[PDB]
Amino acid sequence: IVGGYTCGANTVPYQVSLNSGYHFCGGSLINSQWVVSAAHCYKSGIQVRLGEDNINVVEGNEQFISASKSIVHPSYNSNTLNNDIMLIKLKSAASLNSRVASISLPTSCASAGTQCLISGWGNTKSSGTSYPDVLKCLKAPILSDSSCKSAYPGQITSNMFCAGYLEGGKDSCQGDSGGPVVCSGKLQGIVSWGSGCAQKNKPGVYTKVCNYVSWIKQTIASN
Ligand SMILES: [Ca+2]
Repeated sequence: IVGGYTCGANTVPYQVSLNSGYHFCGGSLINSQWVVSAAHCYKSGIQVRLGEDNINVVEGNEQFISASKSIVHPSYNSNTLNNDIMLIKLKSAASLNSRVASISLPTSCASAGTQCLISGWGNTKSSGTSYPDVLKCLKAPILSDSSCKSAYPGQITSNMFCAGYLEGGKDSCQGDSGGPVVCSGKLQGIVSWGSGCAQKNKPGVYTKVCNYVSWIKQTIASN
């Protein structure tokens, strides 16, 4: 997260870190057994780390649970990033309390102008590289479809939305991939892609979670 703030420990209780020997992506806990992330975050051998603040220090609220299964969206296209969503099942149920909690799925899509909270452990620099140990947060609005398409001609599908600031300086970034965009207590987006980070006229692009609620529910019900 570039141009954000330190969230505070366990203030974003649905945020997970996906670990394969190291943090590589975010995700969102949606029930005791299941995490939503980006399909571009797919790999084998994932350990889900819940209750994290400093990802390099054991601080006392962590739950580390290996994944039993990953399900990439049936129509994910890794070239275009259309349908950039994946579900991960935990081998055992997380213990839920106020520091580790699921986030609700949307019942309606969010509109441009809605304020959201984007979070993660990704790069905090727009030029060059610095990875935080503690969770970072950014408040940002959803942008209009027309501004999003104008920013990224030929690239924005109906399964994507832009959020952030056209002036630059405030965005998600590498290492935030897969993490949440939460608006009014609902998971509306997944950190998906963008051109660089925090660049002028190049806002973040996010998977439009509301389009996937049916798929998520049916997949959970049968897996
Ligand atoms: Ca920790």
